[PDB]
Amino acid sequence: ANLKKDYQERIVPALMKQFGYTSVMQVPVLKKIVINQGLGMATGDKKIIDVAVSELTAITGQKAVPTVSKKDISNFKLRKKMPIGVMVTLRREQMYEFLERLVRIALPRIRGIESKLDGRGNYTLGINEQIIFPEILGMNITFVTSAQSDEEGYALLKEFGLPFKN
RNA sequence: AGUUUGACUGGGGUGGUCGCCUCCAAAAGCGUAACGGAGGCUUCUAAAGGUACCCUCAGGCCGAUUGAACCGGUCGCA
Ligand SMILES: [Mg+2]
Ligand SMILES: [Mg+2]
Ligand SMILES: [Mg+2]
Ligand SMILES: [Mg+2]
Repeated sequence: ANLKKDYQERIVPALMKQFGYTSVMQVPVLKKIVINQGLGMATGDKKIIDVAVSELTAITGQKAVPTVSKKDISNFKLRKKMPIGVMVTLRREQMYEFLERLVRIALPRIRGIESKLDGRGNYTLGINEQIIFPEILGMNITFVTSAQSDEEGYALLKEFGLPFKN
């Protein structure tokens, strides 16, 4: 509930002013922050799948699950049964507290960030180091917004404090 | 010493075949031949059985660390 007040009390009263909606339901609202990482190396050494679960739980605070394969590709020794991914889907306040742990301490501990979305307004971040966080083989981060285009998504994105670029 | 030592077959022998399943030949009911054209079987599951409740693939595109694998979105009667 750190950026929650900053969004409803403060950030919302400015988005309607600029884009000029006739209501308050047209303004973008990120609804979840999905985190994921690929463990193709575990196809031959699967002891590093449990360790990923333990690490992917200390960061967000909520338990994660393995992701099972879905294809039959020999070039990755892949048959449709192996656990090769770990995902966590933060939502509501759980992503709100997590977001503040990242904009202030994660980007600061980097050794800023690209500006390119999928086109529907969902910025996704792949950081190649897991020790960028406090609790800690990178991991994907995706903020699924309620926006329509990149224009609406960007305004929600920069208001939070994402370092972005230019 | 008494006997046995298959049949089909564009002559016989050599080769191939011999029971069962699916398609075409088959002429819009059923059936229907060729040493006509194609493939399979001689199993499997203690759940891959029963029921209640629930769910939806393949592929392409855009985004994204190691990346046709993982995640987000969306076009998708399959
Ligand atoms: Mg006699
Ligand atoms: Mg004869
Ligand atoms: Mg008929
Ligand atoms: Mg007839």
